[PDB]
Amino acid sequence: ALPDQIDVKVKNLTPEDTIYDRTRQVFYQSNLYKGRIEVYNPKTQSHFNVVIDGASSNGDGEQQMSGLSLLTHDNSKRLFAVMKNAKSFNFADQSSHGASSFHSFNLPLSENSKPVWSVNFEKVQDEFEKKAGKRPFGVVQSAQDRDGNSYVAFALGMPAIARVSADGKTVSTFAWESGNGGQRPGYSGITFDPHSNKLIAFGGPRALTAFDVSKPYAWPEPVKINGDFGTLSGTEKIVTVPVGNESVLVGARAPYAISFRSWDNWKSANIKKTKRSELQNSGFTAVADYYQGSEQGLYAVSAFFDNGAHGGRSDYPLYKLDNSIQNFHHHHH
Ligand SMILES: [Cl-]
Repeated sequence: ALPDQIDVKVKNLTPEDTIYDRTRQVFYQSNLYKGRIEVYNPKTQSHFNVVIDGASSNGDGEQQMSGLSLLTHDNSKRLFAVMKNAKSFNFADQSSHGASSFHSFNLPLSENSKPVWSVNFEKVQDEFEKKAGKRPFGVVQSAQDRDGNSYVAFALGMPAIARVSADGKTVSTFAWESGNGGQRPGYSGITFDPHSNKLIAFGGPRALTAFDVSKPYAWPEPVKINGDFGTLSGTEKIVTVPVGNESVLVGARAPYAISFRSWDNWKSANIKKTKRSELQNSGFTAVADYYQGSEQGLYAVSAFFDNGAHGGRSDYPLYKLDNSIQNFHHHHH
């Protein structure tokens, strides 16, 4: 059976994001403060890191590792790394003009891996502000379409999504909308659904917002929730879980993992929830999948932000979530 927890024993990791590579049997995990990717083998417990020249640090760098994503679920050829500015979410010393960046890597990763390409968001931030009136900042997650284009969510300032071409040459303003106030008015997550061929952003102005990927820009498409999502406060990252021939999206809103399933290509979605008490105050930001052979489960990713950069924590548990959230019934029958 799958374990109730996977205890990652890496000191001062702060895994703001974590994703599993089923093919390679490793997790790719943020190291927030050091601005690097940590690669953890849960079977052997071995780990190593991938540093990014000019961005990684000893814990006090300007840029920090947030989101990680795979090109495809299986046999992924590439991994994408979002780096936010260290001051974006420092609400006592906040900036909307810091350096931030995005990197494409070939898989498999090794200690000496370097990006295929890298971009930064300064110019696109200026363009968003010029056209919409507010400067977005706080890059938190990206999603890749079938052709390898990336769509990067901004959580702060205003709701905004930057597109980065598959070849890294063009960073563009893809989508945006007005915010409705608050410290975190933008999208807290984004994921891609290969079945509908849509992006779905989590949080901000509403629970879920869909976008088509076929054109240079996209209008936000509000998703009607067939149920009661609840508060928008505290939403984090959202992921796509393949369940048979379908997609179930799973978002974090501590202490809940909240899942979604659509039968109409994201015009609407049904909703399920689960929670665990450990996730009340663990820095729960994301859900990861995990496999041992053909056995699959979902695990909560907890950053433990209360540690800071050097607080000494050396246990980063990933906690198993109830499978109820990945079992939808459209309807008795
Ligand atoms: Cl940022």
